[PDB]
Amino acid sequence: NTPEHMTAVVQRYVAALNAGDLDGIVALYASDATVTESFRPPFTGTEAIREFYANSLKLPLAVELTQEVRAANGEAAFAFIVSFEYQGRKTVVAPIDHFRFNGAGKIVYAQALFGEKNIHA
Ligand SMILES: C[C@H](CCC(=O)O)[C@H]1CC[C@H]2[C@@H]3CC[C@@H]4C[C@H](O)CC[C@]4(C)[C@H]3C[C@H](O)[C@]12C
Ligand SMILES: C[C@H](CCC(=O)O)[C@H]1CC[C@H]2[C@@H]3CC[C@@H]4C[C@H](O)CC[C@]4(C)[C@H]3C[C@H](O)[C@]12C
Repeated sequence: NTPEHMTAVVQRYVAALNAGDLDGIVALYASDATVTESFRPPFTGTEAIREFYANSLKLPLAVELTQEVRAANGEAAFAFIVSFEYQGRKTVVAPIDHFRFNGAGKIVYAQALFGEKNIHA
């Protein structure tokens, strides 16, 4: 996994969330990938990951990187914002994500870390 590829994957992830391209998001993940979101138990496998992002995309998510991606030794991490409006109220969440890649270049472990203080009205 080159740093260029892992960085491009982060970009394609951010772009697929923006397009609502659920297939495009899921295609980045290994069939047995595990995703850990703050405040929930982890979920594993294509079906669960697709269901998480489908429910997430019920919101009009606008996403963008806020710093350069960090990529080395089969892993990447990135800082970003997700903005949405729901029932007329605007929220911006600022996580840090971490992706771990398998030899085939697919995400096999992903984490989103965010707290109360990173959820802004
Ligand atoms: C309960 C709070 C509002 C609390 C508050 O305003 O103080 C709101 C804020 C964001 C809302 C969620 C946004 C995404 C989803 C939209 C769906 O159409 C209904 C379920 C979800 C999961 C909503 C559930 C719930 O309606 C939430 C969590
Ligand atoms: C879909 C992104 C990105 C996930 C990732 O990169 O791993 C995540 C990051 C922050 C997430 C939000 C955090 C606060 C809320 C938690 C609720 O229980 C469900 C709706 C909300 C509004 C979440 C919706 C969605 O799950 C978000 C917007």
